[PDB]
Parts: sequence; C-alpha cells; structure tokens
Amino acid sequence: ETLSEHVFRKIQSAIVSGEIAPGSKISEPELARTYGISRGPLREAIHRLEGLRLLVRVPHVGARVVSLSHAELIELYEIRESLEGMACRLAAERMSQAEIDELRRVLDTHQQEGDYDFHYRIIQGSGNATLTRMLCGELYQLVRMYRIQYSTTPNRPRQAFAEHHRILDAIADRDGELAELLMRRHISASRRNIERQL
Amino acid sequence: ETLSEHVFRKIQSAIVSGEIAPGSKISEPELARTYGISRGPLREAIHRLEGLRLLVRVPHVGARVVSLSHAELIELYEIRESLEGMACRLAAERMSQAEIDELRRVLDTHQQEGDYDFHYRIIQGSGNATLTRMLCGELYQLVRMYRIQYSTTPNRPRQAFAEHHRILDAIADRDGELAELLMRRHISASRRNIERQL
Ligand SMILES: C[C@](O)(C(=O)O)[C@H](CC(=O)O)C(=O)O
Ligand SMILES: C[C@](O)(C(=O)O)[C@H](CC(=O)O)C(=O)O
Ligand SMILES: [Zn+2]
Ligand SMILES: [Zn+2]
Repeated sequence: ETLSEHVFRKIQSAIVSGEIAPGSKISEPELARTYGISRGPLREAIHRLEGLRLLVRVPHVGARVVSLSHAELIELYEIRESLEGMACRLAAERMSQAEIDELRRVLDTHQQEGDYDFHYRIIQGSGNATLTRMLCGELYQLVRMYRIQYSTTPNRPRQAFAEHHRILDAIADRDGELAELLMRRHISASRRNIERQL
Repeated sequence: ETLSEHVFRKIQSAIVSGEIAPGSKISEPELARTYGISRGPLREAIHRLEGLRLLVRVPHVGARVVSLSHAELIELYEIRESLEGMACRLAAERMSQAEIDELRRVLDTHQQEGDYDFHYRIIQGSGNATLTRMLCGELYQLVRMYRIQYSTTPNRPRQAFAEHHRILDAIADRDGELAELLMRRHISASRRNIERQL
C-alpha cells in the first residue's frame, strides 16, 4: 500500500471508533504532524474521507467530522435496507447448500459486539462483488460509528438473534421473497433501536 | 485537487470511453510517462480504480481493464435496479411539486446519447446523498462503458422515452410503489437491450 492509503485508514478508524469526536474540526496541520505526510497526500485522504460521508467539507473553514445526525441515519439505513434485503433475496437463490449450512454454524456460535459475520456471509452469499463493496466497504463504516456512539438496549442482542434465525430459515428454504422481507424488518428494528437515543 | 486525483479521472475517462480497450494490460511504466507522476501516487490511483471494478488486479502480472463480461453486467444492473427503483419510491414522496414539474420539462426536451438527466433528477429528488454517490459516482461509470461498447437498437431510444414518461407519471401521482416497479422494468429492459450483443 501507499502512504496516502495508510493515513486514510488510520484516520477512518479514528472516526468510526469515536477517537475523533463526531462533529470535530479536523486540523490538517496537527494531523500532518501526527502521521508525518505532506499536504498533497493528506488532502488526497480527506477528499476520499469526505466522499464516504465521514468528513464533511466547510467552505470557509475546512473539514469536519460528520454530524452523526438523525437525517444521516435515515439516509444510511435506507440504502442498507434496500441493499441488504436484496442480498438476502440473491443469497437465497445463489448460496450453495454448503454455504447455507456454514451460515447456521456461524449463527449457532452465539455496548454490544454484534453479528457482522452473519450479515457478511449473506452479502457474500449473494454472489455480487459490487454489493459487497458498497455494503461492507462504504456503508458499514458509517453504520459502525452509529452503533459505537449509541449502545443498544440490553434486550436488543436477544431480539436480533431471533431476527437472524428467521432470516436464516427463509434463506435455507430458498425463499428469497421472505428472506428479503425479514431482512428489511430487522434493518428497520436496528434503526429504531438507535433512534431510541438521540 | 491533487495530482493523484487528476491522473485518476484521466485514466477512468480513458476506460469508460473505450480509449483503453476492455481487458487490456495496463502498463504502469508507460502510464507514468504519459502523465508524469511517480509510482506512489500512480499505484494509489490504480487501487481506487480497481475498487470501482474498472481495473482488475492480476497476481503475477498487474492491473487489467475489466473483462466487460456478462456476469459483470448482471452484477451491475442488479444493484442499479434495487437502488434506482428505491430512488423512484423516495422521489415520489419527497420531491417538491417544483422539482416534479421541472422533471417533466427535462423529459419534454426530447450509439445513443441517452437521458442521464432524467435519471439524475430522480436520484437527486430522492433526497439521499449517499444514494447519489453510489448511483452517479460509482455505478454509473461502469454503466456508461457498457452502453459505449454496445450501442442500443434503433427502436431503443423510442422505447425508453415511453418508459421514462410512465415513470414520471407515477412519480407525479405520489405513487412510489408504481414508480419503483416501472423504474425496475425500465432498468431490466436496458439490461436485455445490452444483452442483445455479446
Ligand atoms: C446486532 C446486529 O443484529 C448485528 O448484526 O450486529 C445489529 C442489530 C442492531 O444494532 O440493532 C445490526 O445488524 O445492526
Ligand atoms: C436511454 C436510457 O433510458 C437512458 O436513460 O440513458 C437507457 C436505456 C437503455 O440503455 O436501454 C438507460 O437508462 O440505461
Ligand atoms: Zn444484525
Ligand atoms: Zn433511462
């Protein structure tokens, strides 16, 4: 990898983890001193970081960490509902029986840690590389910094496991229509859970 | 912008336009001489270009322009159906009456040029910035290099205008469910039109 890519993921991880507070003023000088890179590759990283809605550009000031507002949550979970739901539909037709059985194995294994492995197996089982990039590469970063800033309720881990199993049941039955619907409801339950603390 | 961003869009435009043939071996030396940049920022551009499925990485060789195969078309138009269809649903509830009337004005205005403005107004009318980036910033680049490599049939421009107007009619009636369905059918008609020459 190049240095421009190194400082990218180091800053991106500091934003998703809350290390840099949502809404902070990003100081390009003190950041170039923390990692020791010139302003060329640094501005290259901020531009990408603004593209993924992690940083936001202010005209007369500079870059700022995203507001982490309610409108941005609607924007994010909307796309995630349409994409993950379709991932369940495609995974139900395209997953081999070996991938399905391994999916139940992963689910049988079980702030909050979460079950990203469950969703990741389905997105991969959908057989769409572009879908995997848009979900796990772009959307899931802004998703995580919401779940990190706002912890779930103590009954949410139990509720999501039930939702996960019924989704798996529809996928294992080759019922993409039901799996897509069950996936959508589970995404909407996740958004309402986060909307409980704003 | 930085130089790393300049050579990015210059190569990306040379791929979408067919200037660089689909499936060609990208020569990092002769490319670094064409634009005059070091291998650091050059490798930075190829990495992003591979992310958007424009270049593909070969282990023991290097980077190659995407195969432009049939499987990649299915991968691409799948995501476009789910995203653009949802864009029509959201645009039907969220577009102001001024944006709708202006949408009919744009449609009333009318290889092939295409009606990207029509789709762009709807994606913007959806009120989702992430949706606009994923559609117009990532997917629509790989879309264009398919429509450039494979020209439509002479009756396709006429057929798409009818599809566009019925979509506009459902949006102007605040019928997101019908607009989404009509949008999906029009996306599927576009894919079959391209599938006619492979
Ligand atoms: C636990 C979870 O199901 C997950 O898969 O990580 C969560 C649910 C939630 O946060 O309410 C998710 O999918 O976002
Ligand atoms: C003409 C078109 O409707 C367009 O909006 O550019 C095309 C249709 C097609 O290519 O068959 C499109 O949307 O892809
Ligand atoms: Zn979950
Ligand atoms: Zn069209």
